[PDB]
Amino acid sequence: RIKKISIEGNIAAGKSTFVNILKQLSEDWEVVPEPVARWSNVQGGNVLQMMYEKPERWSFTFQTYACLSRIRAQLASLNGDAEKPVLFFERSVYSDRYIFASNLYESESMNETEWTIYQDWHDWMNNQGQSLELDGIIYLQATPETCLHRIYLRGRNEEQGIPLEYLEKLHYKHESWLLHRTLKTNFDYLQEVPILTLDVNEDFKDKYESLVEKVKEFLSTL
Amino acid sequence: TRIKKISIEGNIAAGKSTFVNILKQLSEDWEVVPEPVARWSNVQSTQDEFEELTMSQKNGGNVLQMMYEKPERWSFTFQTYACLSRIRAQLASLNGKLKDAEKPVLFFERSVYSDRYIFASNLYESESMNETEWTIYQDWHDWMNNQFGQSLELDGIIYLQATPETCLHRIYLRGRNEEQGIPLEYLEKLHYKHESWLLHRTLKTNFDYLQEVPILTLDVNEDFKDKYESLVEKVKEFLSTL
Ligand SMILES: Nc1ncnc2c1ncn2[C@@H]1O[C@H](COP(=O)(O)OP(=O)(O)O)[C@@H](O)[C@H]1O
Ligand SMILES: Nc1ncnc2c1ncn2[C@@H]1O[C@H](COP(=O)(O)OP(=O)(O)O)[C@@H](O)[C@H]1O
Ligand SMILES: Nc1ccn([C@@H]2CS[C@H](CO)O2)c(=O)n1
Ligand SMILES: Nc1ccn([C@@H]2CS[C@H](CO)O2)c(=O)n1
Repeated sequence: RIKKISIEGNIAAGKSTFVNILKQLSEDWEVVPEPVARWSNVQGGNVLQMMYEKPERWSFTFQTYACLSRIRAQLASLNGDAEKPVLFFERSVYSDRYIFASNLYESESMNETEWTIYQDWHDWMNNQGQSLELDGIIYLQATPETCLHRIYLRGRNEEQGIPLEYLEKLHYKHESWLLHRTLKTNFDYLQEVPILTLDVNEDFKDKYESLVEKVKEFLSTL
Repeated sequence: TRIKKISIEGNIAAGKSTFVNILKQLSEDWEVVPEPVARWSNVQSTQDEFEELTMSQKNGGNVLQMMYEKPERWSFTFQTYACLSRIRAQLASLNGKLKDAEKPVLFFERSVYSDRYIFASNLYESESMNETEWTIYQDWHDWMNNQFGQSLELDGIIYLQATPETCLHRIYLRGRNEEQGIPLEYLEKLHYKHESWLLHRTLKTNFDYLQEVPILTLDVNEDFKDKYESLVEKVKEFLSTL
């Protein structure tokens, strides 16, 4: 019943900022924030930090918890009577698996066993899920350079050592999935989901007017 | 459902598969969900529908071996997969077996409760899971049980009690490769966890109904022929009380 729109894009592209703006446009519109605070303080251990520090040890543990915490929050938001309700997800279980987890496996931060377990867990976990299927995707496109700068602006302690090259790899995965559309998932419906690509490289005064209305254009078509 | 759910609990090589797979012949209304141990020693995920036509399903990793070789590294990963693969197998069997049976009884080889309160809990207590790992695991376990509500709830538990020494001997008899280095001390710690949960019933769990769930305790230390009759009798009596 609720339209579910995922906001995708690289680390610090400006997804939280944008959706928190967008949501004031309508009482019918709510956000499900990416549960990053629950990753910083496991409840507490900093599993986010452990993964950045020791990715060969902690990537699988991190990735499983990330995805579980997202499903939990997204499902909780669907449960709690509006004209045209829209729920904006900050990222999705598909970016969890096909971007982040996948990149860790490609980097050898998860081994073949860990990647197999992750995929089997993800397959089953989402096959139960079901009510989380997306009606649309908004891709906020920023260059890895922009993302690096915004990382510094925001000042999340765990993120400060992130190298440009890591952001580059993440950028290429997003481009393969959402712009080139060469990234194959095993979720069949996903190949028919409309994607709205917004460029957010400029300082926010420069284009935010046009961006909000593009989202308005987009949502009325779903 | 109308299906009665009975868990069979007990230590490694106590004789649960053997007993229950012979017992289930006694009625066409009785079926078993085996423990997915083969899925743990050969880790595999689903093939794409076109890929499976031209590529074999290959032997994957052995997370069971990895856990035994290095518990402090692999325990969390193993326990998470163990529990997921169990829930998958049990749910599928609930929604598919014993359709139109008169008095259906599904016997589970162990339960999600033993996954958490025996095995995972033992690993945490042995410093094979750290606080972060143990917190994550418990949180995931809690959430999954909330989800299914009463689906997997047990009507009864059968506890097959065997000494750690007996279990150790039976491990050798069975000769599962990954179990061959298991020391008496590990079996003993597991034993004490079962006794607290099922016999003395002092072990507290996050699931209130468990404290009331009926438990049958069977001593399975004797050679199989020596007690089987008596055991079958006790199980039939127990089931008629549920
Ligand atoms: N368009 C923009 N122009 C200038 N700063 C931005 C812009 N979008 C986001 N920022 C700033 O960049 C940082 C990252 O934005 P945030 O929305 O937290 O990213 P994300 O949610 O994608 O990780 C924050 O400090 C934010 O205020
Ligand atoms: N009562 C018994 N007497 C002699 N052998 C037994 C008895 N119960 C089980 N066994 C043998 O012990 C080994 C372990 O039994 P199994 O049913 O596989 O244990 P579990 O399922 O509890 O791990 C097997 O080799 C099996 O044939
Ligand atoms: N499944 C996910 C989701 C997000 N991330 C990273 C680490 S936290 C940061 C939030 O943008 O993104 C991640 O590494 N894996
Ligand atoms: N959650 C579980 C379930 C079973 N085990 C062990 C390893 S496999 C063996 C089968 O009896 O038991 C375990 O270590 N953890």
